[PDB]
Amino acid sequence: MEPVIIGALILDVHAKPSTTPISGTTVPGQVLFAPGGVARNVADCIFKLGITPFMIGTLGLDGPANVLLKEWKLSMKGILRREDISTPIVSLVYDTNGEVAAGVAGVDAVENFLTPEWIQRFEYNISSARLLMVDANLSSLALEASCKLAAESSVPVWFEPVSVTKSQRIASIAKYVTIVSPNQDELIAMANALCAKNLFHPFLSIEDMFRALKPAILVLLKNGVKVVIVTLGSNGALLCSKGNPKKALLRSGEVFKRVQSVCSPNRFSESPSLFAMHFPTIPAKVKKLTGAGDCLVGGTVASLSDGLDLIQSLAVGIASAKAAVESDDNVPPEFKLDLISGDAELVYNGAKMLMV
Amino acid sequence: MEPVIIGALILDVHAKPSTTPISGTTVPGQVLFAPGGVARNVADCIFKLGITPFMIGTLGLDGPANVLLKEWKLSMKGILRREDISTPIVSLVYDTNGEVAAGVAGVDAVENFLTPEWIQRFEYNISSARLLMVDANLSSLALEASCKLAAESSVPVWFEPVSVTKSQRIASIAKYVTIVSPNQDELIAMANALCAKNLFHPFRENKLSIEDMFRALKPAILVLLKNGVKVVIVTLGSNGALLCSKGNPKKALNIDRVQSVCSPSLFAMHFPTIPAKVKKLTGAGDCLVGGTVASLSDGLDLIQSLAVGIASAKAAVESDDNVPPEFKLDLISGDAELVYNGAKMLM
Ligand SMILES: Nc1ncnc2c1ncn2[C@@H]1O[C@H](COP(=O)(O)OP(=O)(O)O)[C@@H](O)[C@H]1O
Ligand SMILES: Nc1ncnc2c1ncn2[C@@H]1O[C@H](COP(=O)(O)OP(=O)(O)O)[C@@H](O)[C@H]1O
Ligand SMILES: O=c1[nH]cc([C@@H]2O[C@H](CO)[C@@H](O)[C@H]2O)c(=O)[nH]1
Ligand SMILES: O=c1[nH]cc([C@@H]2O[C@H](CO)[C@@H](O)[C@H]2O)c(=O)[nH]1
Ligand code: NA
Ligand code: NA
Repeated sequence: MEPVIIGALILDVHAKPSTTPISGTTVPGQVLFAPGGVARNVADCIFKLGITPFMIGTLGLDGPANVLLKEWKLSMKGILRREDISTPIVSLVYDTNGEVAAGVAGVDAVENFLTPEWIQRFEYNISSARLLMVDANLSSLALEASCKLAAESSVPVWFEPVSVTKSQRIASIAKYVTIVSPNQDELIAMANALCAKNLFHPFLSIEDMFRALKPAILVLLKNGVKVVIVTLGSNGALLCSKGNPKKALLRSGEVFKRVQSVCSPNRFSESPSLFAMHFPTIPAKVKKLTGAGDCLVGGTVASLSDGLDLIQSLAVGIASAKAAVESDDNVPPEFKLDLISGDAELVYNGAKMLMV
Repeated sequence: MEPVIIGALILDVHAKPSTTPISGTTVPGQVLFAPGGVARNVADCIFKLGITPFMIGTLGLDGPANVLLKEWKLSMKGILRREDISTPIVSLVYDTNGEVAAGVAGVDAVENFLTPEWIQRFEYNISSARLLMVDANLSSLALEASCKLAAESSVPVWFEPVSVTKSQRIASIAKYVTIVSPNQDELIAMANALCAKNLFHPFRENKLSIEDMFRALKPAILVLLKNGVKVVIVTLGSNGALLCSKGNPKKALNIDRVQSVCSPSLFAMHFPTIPAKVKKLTGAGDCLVGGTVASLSDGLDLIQSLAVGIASAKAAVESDDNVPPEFKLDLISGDAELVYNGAKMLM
């Protein structure tokens, strides 16, 4: 009853310039390949926490595909591969402080070839899934078909917004989506999509940052999303939900055990239209920020798959995202459950109710 | 006794966004890979014209190498590959109107790993080569090591200046070098590099008659020749190329179709190019070199060879890649005749 992950496998090109990138010209720097794609990163993170996901995606029969699959240890039954498909490539240029200065995504293969017809071959996997995660590299039609199959079996759906542009694909499926995980910029675009208007604009205290984002969050909840997680980079994450967050969504494995013992379900005092809490992250030595949000998703889905409640699960997601930033890859080579559970407790014990 | 090409194999990444790139996020667009590296491009043109070159270079045992080598169908014997080497990549992000908005080049592996020590492994190939082509991605020590092995066997050396910056590496090897192929800016940098003072100023504004551009550049050209360079080919983009030499330019290689159609002490000649609908300009110069080296390799004189080089570069600009998928030798010999019959003596 594995979680099912649907979306892009992408070959990332990461260009870290040694000096400030200058318009019109090339500067020296470090340029590397890394396995990427939001759905792939999530699946990867889940796997490394000891849960086996089922990946549905598409790849070429080309060089970049060979790179992505070199260390692939998951099933490939769900991956559509054909000679006429061009493996997706993302090109990132960072600034000197590790933020994306410019990024271009060539993900045509996912929009054109990762179709409802392809996804429906795996109707069984989806209906029996503990949870379905779809990323926004999917076409609207692929998203709709996916979410409906999930709903028909009341399988909870996680929508990953991917980027400011693609996040607006929440629009055609919001009533089917259980959880979304945007950053501040994607949240705004998603709210504008669901209002069918450019009402909200992009951009300090945690409290003011929440008050700032609250209307946007409400637009998402009013349109049927049950849980909104807003990731705030080095400031952690907001958890907002329709009603009690624990009550918004085989026997447990080891991830459950350690975390269940130290992140007690009886930690928080005591339903409400808007529930909001802030989760801190942990001091980290940053090597590469890219993909941390994806590991937050994977860590959260892993914990949920293993039976943890949502609040305990997000604490693990944040621990996982910390491990990810402290690595030079999108997803760490490995996870130390020692540090993961320890950090999760740190995050969990530091969490604060917002509307008090 | 194949020509030996030593230099960079680089993976070019071209990212063309559908909307204005926004910081903090990715926008949809097209991202393309293309085989690059000046010396690799040169070998590529040589091979596609039917001459088999020998490549000496360096790559990682990594992902970009895997992609880069997907269509490589030459020997790998001369290529140093190690797990600790990061394959060179140049990554460009364009704006919506097709000009470069941001670029990063990580091509240090060539200088750090393509060492004299590696190059000396192929002393046999270099000494028996009909021609040695080195690009300026090589470290100075690597350039010196390469050029000395050639000179000692009187193998002619072609130096590709690569860029305004790297063109300055000519300074310690100029006496070993037979031919250089700078564009207008690289020529200026090379002359300032060899000169006692930075006398020459770069081009800034209105374009000049070709005979007036030669007089402008002639002192710089003289600096190179006086420092031991035998032949200076200055490429002039849409205006073709200048060929200047010590003594008569009708020089062949000491070795033993176009010849069918192109009938055979400071000399200067202008070679016109051919009207072309440009698709991507980048790397055309590398095919001028490869086309010329191919022709020289097949026994043509320099004047016939440069005409082919210009034909080859015209085909290059009319393609989306650095080097065309193939060469239609029908069309090349045809363009070559045009260029050759169009060549003009200045001095
Ligand atoms: N500098 C950091 N130190 C510690 N944790 C971080 C840092 N940056 C990001 N994280 C963790 O990664 C998560 C995702 O970060 P964010 O940048 O908001 O998402 P995205 O990767 O989608 O842009 C954050 O919620 C936080 O939990
Ligand atoms: N518009 C064009 N049409 C035909 N040939 C061209 C055109 N532009 C450039 N070339 C060929 O490319 C060669 C090198 O171009 P140039 O811009 O001078 O060097 P680089 O490519 O090194 O910058 C020229 O000598 C010319 O033969
Ligand atoms: O349009 C897209 N942009 C960026 C990504 C992925 O985001 C990853 C980091 O979160 C990154 O690996 C990139 O491939 C994508 O899948 N689609
Ligand atoms: O430092 C360098 N930058 C770019 C190139 C190559 O020049 C090619 C075009 O002439 C292009 O393929 C690029 O890779 C190089 O060889 N050294
Ligand atoms: Na990282
Ligand atoms: Na071209």
